[PDB]
Amino acid sequence: AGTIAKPQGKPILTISGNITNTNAEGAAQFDRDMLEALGMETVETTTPWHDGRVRFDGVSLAKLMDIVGAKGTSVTAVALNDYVSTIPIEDFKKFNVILAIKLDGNYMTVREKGPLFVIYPYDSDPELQKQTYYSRSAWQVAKLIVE
Ligand SMILES: [Cl-]
Ligand code: NA
Ligand code: NA
Ligand code: NA
Repeated sequence: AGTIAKPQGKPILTISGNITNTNAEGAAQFDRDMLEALGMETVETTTPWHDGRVRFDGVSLAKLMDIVGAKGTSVTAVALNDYVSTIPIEDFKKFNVILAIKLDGNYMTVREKGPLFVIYPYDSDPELQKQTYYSRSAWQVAKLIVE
């Protein structure tokens, strides 16, 4: 039986891998309404890719790992362009990493590297202002695979 509700709209995120809570064969599929329903956090920061300080609204990745019952310690983020970013799951609770859904109050289209973007609060901690965390940021996210 499924433990995650089925999406009513077009799924924009699939979580798979070593998870226990699903709504499809070995996977948890989310439409945008389901992601927004998990609760939206706000992160304001300068970044290597944006002009000036920008504001992201998105869902806590720690909350996504909790609802799918992630059993791993690493997540592979798969982008639309088929390149991956590898992220230690420990980063999610340590730095309040979000799966961004909005940028400056607007949804993100494909040419803005949306609809989903893994974002760290770079300016909140000097530790996050370096390539280690810029490479763990993942734009055009389509999938999260728990290893
Ligand atoms: Cl577009
Ligand atoms: Na699975
Ligand atoms: Na936009
Ligand atoms: Na990346």
